[PDB]
Amino acid sequence: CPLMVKVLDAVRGSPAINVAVHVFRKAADDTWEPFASGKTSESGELHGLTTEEEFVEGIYKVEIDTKSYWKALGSSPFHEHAEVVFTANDSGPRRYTIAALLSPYSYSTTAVVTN
Amino acid sequence: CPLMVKVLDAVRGSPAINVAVHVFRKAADDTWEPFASGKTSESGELHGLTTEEEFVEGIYKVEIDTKSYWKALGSSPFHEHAEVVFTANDSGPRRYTIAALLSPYSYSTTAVVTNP
Amino acid sequence: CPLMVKVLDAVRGSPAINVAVHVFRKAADDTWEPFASGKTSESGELHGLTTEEEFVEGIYKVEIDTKSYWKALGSSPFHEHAEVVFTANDSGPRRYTIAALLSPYSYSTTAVVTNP
Amino acid sequence: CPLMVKVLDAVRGSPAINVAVHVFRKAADDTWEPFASGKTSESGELHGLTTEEEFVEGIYKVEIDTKSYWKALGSSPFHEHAEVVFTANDSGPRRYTIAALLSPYSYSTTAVVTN
Ligand SMILES: O=C(O)C1(c2ccc(-c3ccc(Cl)c(Cl)c3)c(F)c2)CC1
Ligand SMILES: O=C(O)C1(c2ccc(-c3ccc(Cl)c(Cl)c3)c(F)c2)CC1
Repeated sequence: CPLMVKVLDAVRGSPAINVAVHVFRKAADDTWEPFASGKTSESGELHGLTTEEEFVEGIYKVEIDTKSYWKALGSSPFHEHAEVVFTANDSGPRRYTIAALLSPYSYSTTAVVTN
Repeated sequence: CPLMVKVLDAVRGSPAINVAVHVFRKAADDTWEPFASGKTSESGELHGLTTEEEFVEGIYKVEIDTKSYWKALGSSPFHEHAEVVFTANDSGPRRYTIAALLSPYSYSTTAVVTNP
Repeated sequence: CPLMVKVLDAVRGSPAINVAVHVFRKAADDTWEPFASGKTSESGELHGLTTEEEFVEGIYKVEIDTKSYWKALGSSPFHEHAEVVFTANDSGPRRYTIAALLSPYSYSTTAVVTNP
Repeated sequence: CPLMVKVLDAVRGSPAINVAVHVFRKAADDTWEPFASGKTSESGELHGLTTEEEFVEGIYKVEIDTKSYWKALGSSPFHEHAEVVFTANDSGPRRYTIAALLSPYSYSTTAVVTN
């Protein structure tokens, strides 16, 4: 599993459950091409987005649908979504985790790149 | 000044100086139109992006050019940039500050919104 | 002003106002001695904690009273407080800003250090 | 496992490995009483600190030895350590994860409290 996403909620102190996540890859013409998608689990995690075969080097965008998340909780949020854009490079380690911590007016994100 | 950006550097314990910032506004046709740009000062602050008159209601994208910042420091970072996308001024004019904290493999951003 | 604190609120998208801050200094006997205290203003900023003369070399603890802040807003938070502990002025006088971002179950803090 | 700690490194984009962590419980006289300790694993995680039996309600402090961590990497850090102080309450969910993201002049921490 080369690409995982984990999302936490800083207001409730819990995983962010049932958040839609869409991943895109940058195409040669500079447009965003759909690549993978899913909803986070009870543990705030999304696995099995892709295989090693399909996950080639390039620029990827992970879009997290935070607006729908907050509204479903009755909270008015600031952002239209949260977007994480990065380069996958074969020289570095091969397993990528994109982790995000959400609040209504703020978010933080880090990368954990292993083995 | 209705739209400001302030950026700090978590590795140096200092303001993030000379960070390029580009702002876009979603157009009636649904693509990103260039709206304003600038770079942070020695205090890590960017003022004078726009005016009250020109900063009308819309969906704005503030793109903080984190990769160019780290690369100019000779460091290889993870992200291409940090984007903050939000609806602005839909309840009348407000003043917005986007505050950010940068590390090579992480960033945090928050918004400070003032005014009736 | 050689020691300042600035605090933002991630839930309201605003400065964190009326946050109590207590600073302690480790004493020759190795316990925490009270050093200074204050509360943040409407801009989320706390100035005037100490003076250049009194802010000598040592190990300082800046305790940001996050629980009292959230409880005064009628919210039940997780942490008792946020502590930032650091050696100061060991290479001569510097100016320090401790910047923090608060949510009910999370906080972030960073330091900005200026001067030769 | 009622109490877990997970530590990440924002400079390298990796787990924070082999970081000493000491947990204390507040005693009736307001002093900090040693409770549990360990070093984070290859995945930045520390498990098996305590049992449900010993983990009673009260105030706890999780001290992370970040200074030693950064110095072992050749980096001069700002903090003497990172401390996370919180109340364990039986009314809320029963599994606590304390997560921390480290940089030399900064750290962030959140709580993930589940089932
Ligand atoms: O398996 C992981 O990576 C976990 C994790 C631990 C810490 C965080 C976290 C902690 C702090 C910040 Cl600022 C950010 Cl962006 C992320 C996170 F999002 C996830 C423990 C769940
Ligand atoms: O002018 C402000 O608002 C200041 C400020 C204070 C705190 C931060 C800060 C502190 C922590 C985080 Cl996680 C974030 Cl995203 C921002 C910040 F970026 C800037 C004091 C400089």
